[PDB]
Amino acid sequence: AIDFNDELRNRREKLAALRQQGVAFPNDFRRDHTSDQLHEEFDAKDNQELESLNIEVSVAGRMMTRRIMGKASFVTLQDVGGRIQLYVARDSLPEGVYNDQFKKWDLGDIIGARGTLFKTQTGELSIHCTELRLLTKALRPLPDQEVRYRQRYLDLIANDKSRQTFVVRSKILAAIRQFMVARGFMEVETPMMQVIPGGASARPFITHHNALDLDMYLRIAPELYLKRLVVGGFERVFEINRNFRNEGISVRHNPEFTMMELYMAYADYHDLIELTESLFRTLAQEVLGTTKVTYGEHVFDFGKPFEKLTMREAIKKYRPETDMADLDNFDAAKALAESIGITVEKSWGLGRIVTEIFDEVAEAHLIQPTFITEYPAEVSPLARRNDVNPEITDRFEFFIGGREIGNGFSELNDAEDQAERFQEQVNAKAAGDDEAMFYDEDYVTALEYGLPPTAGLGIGIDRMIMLFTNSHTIRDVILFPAMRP
Amino acid sequence: AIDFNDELRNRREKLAALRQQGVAFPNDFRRDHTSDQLHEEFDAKDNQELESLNIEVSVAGRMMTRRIMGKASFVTLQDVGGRIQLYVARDSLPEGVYNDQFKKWDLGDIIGARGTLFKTQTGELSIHCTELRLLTKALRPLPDQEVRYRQRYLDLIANDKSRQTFVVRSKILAAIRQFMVARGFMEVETPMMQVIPGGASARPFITHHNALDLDMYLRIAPELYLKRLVVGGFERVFEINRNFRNEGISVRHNPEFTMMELYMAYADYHDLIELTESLFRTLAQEVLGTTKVTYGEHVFDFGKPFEKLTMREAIKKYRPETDMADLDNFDAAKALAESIGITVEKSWGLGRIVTEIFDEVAEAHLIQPTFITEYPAEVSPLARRNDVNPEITDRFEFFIGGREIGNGFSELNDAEDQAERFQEQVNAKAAGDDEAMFYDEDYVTALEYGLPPTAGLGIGIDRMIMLFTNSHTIRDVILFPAMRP
Ligand SMILES: NCCCC[C@H](N)C(=O)OP(=O)(O)OC[C@H]1O[C@@H](n2cnc3c(N)ncnc32)[C@H](O)[C@@H]1O
Ligand SMILES: NCCCC[C@H](N)C(=O)OP(=O)(O)OC[C@H]1O[C@@H](n2cnc3c(N)ncnc32)[C@H](O)[C@@H]1O
Ligand SMILES: [Mg+2]
Ligand SMILES: [Mg+2]
Ligand SMILES: [Mg+2]
Ligand SMILES: [Mg+2]
Repeated sequence: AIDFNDELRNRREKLAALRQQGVAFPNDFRRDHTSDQLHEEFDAKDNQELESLNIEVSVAGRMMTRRIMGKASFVTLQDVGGRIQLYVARDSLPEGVYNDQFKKWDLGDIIGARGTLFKTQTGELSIHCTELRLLTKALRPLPDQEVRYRQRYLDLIANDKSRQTFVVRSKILAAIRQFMVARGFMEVETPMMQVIPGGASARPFITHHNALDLDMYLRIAPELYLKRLVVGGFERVFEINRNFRNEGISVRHNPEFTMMELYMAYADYHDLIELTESLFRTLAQEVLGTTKVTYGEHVFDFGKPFEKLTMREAIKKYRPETDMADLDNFDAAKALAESIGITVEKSWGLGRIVTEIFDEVAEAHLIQPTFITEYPAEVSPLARRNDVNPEITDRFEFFIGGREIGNGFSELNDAEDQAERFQEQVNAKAAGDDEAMFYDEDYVTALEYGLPPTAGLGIGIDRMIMLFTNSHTIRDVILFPAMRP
Repeated sequence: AIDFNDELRNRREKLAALRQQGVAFPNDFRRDHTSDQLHEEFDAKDNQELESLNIEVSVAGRMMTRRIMGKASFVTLQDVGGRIQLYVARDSLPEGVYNDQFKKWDLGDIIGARGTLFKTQTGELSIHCTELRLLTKALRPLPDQEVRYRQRYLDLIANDKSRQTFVVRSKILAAIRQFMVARGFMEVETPMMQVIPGGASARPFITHHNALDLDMYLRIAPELYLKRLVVGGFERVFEINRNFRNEGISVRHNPEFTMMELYMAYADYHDLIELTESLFRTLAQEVLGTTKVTYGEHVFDFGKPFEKLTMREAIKKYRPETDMADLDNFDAAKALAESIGITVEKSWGLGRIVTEIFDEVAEAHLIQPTFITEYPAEVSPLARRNDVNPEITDRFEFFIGGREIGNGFSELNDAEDQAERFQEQVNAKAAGDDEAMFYDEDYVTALEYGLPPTAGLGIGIDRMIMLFTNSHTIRDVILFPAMRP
């Protein structure tokens, strides 16, 4: 109870003393190795080899553990690469350092050491220090379960599993880029501030540009800009960045999240299906070392094709007692939708009701990688219309672990059609749909100049990261998740 | 005048006819080569070689030019890789395609072709088409000078110099990542929505999260979060992404811009100076093929060290008649500052006035790569204090072409100091400074756990891109610059 305040007081007092000696917070010590480097290169060498090699190195990091055994101590130093042992002895360090300094430091203190590599009796790689310094005094001792999110640095200091998750996140993003670039895609940066937000259906965040006394929105999706670039000739473009949606936080939703949108001209959604499957197989193989990924109580084989069902097949499969004819009648569908708990809004049409039914009925059940095709036109204002059935579009979404991971389709490059669909979206917003799209005249204009047949795909990067790190909340894969005040 | 409307009407009529024949906008044609690929691989081969090689390829792109010479025509097809010639002959294509289709198409129309490679009499690489299709009908004919920005797709279709600039932008970003990763830096993604914006001095954009009924700000800088990660153990982190500042548009300012922030523990600003110099030399060499870069009427030698001056030396050098003692007296400095047109705000202190003087006096003159050191503490709330002179911090900024390209310093890891500086910033905001920082208690807390000595650097990526593409307005290096309504 009070022992914590004694720790705080003790640290402030030790700092006070440092301040009296000179500059309390230096910036002079330089290391030449991180723990991981030392282990990779020297773990396989026995004390004999290391003795003759007589290799001196310099490291720096947090003092995680310290066992003072008189004239000698053993310390665990933790740096960006992991942990390495330090052998701190009174007679190995400059006169007085051991007793007048080292013993006065505290766990959590950032220290720097220079010494010779050797292996302990236990066979561990250790550094027999010849120099040791206190670089940063930690004023607080080393660390609900929401603390991990409110103070992610504490979580990173304490849990190696958490660190590994974020390190893997970086590996995945770098691997996606390498994968995309390998396919001739060029990464671009489109606006995140837009006067007319679009490219998706979501409530946007609105802000105001004082200089132009202009109200603007954080983008909910870069889609409309990326397709403008395809019209401009950048036929293989992709963007991996934030998108913002003024919607509530959840185990799969963060107000700001990372999405990858990619567009390749002269391709349709089938090409995107192949790309998605190869992307996941590549990432699993590349990042995890295997195509079979364990997630919760499941195992996803990214080495086998994703399952593929039309939206209706998924509805029928997960609610077998459904009279499929009900999805063809607005009243029947509205009734069905309502019977299962969906509040049917005045603005919704049959296509929207059917999609909502699909959401309620099947989504949570798509545990194994699944592609859901034949999305109704009503809910796909930017998707190419299907040649045989105008009421649906050449669009799909894919799910893994019961969550939507991506959304892709053959793009709508029919300007007149696009204009009309934007009008419907405007009507819908007038009819109450707060997520309906804004009319984007310049976008239509761009299509009038000619957009090559194209296939676009958006993938929720955070959700994707969850599947590769066995995380069951988006909060575990975003360094600083949105937290409630 | 009316000729444009005749073009529009003609295109709509041709489309109408396509609609009558079936699906006007297909998505079926697939290419296997882009123009650049064909040129790289076959430009060096004469018609003899190509004849015997009898290589068939498929391309797709915009019909830029068409010369109908009776039973044969010559077309310039432009795709993501550039341009390639098409030899379109009546008897080389399926019956009727040439006359009933090809001749009816219009420049700007997206077409696809499949044919054998050969070289024209002029020695140009061309494709003797055997199949040719209209993929997308262009309803508008091929394209103030602000149009390039309002309809960047038109600019990209029309000007290859503009395309090359953006292609180079992508190359530069990819090269920065490769450079950073080569140095063990890990790329992270920190929030772009923050309840307490910080890390810089700027008027932020504010928005509202309905779900949490919480007012939030678009980040002006990720600095405070990146340093939290360093405390957490990610000792070499960097982020390259948007930052938003509610400030006016300029030839060097966009409300949203790309900045790279990097932090490496156990390093000081001198280490950042080396990193910056190597980064520019590497990028020039790597991306431009030479370390000497032509920019406007100048040539920057990124193969030679940047010039380095303290802020005062730059002031003295560019306003030689300045009595340097004036910078040591608030009243004298205020007078000096005002005498040169700077409106000195009530909140400003000596350090701020001196910095403003430097800005007015020297900034525009730093044409050749220059590092400006010794920034006053008052204007550097997050920078490590200098050991000898507490009134200045171990901070620098670097300029090229008379514009600030980067800002870096040894980081302030003295929690108590940081808290006090935040208080001063709060006082300043209370005294009228609309750009002063907010107090960030959690940030201070993070520092209390111990931030290793660190050196951080922020570089304006867009401004950097300008120097490598001879662009003289930021508007030329951002695909969709903020435009006035
Ligand atoms: N032209 C083809 C379509 C391209 C993508 C489309 N413009 C688009 O925006 O498509 P959406 O489906 O809107 O979103 C894409 C994916 O983003 C994830 N996602 C969406 N909201 C999210 C949130 N709040 N938190 C975390 N992740 C979230 C999902 O994986 C989604 O599939
Ligand atoms: N701890 C070390 C400091 C790290 C960087 C610091 N947090 C930072 O934010 O530092 P600033 O200096 O605020 O901005 C960095 C660079 O951004 C560019 N810039 C700033 N505003 C811009 C605008 N409106 N348009 C385009 N570019 C702009 C500049 O190159 C600047 O140097
Ligand atoms: Mg959603
Ligand atoms: Mg969706
Ligand atoms: Mg500025
Ligand atoms: Mg600055």
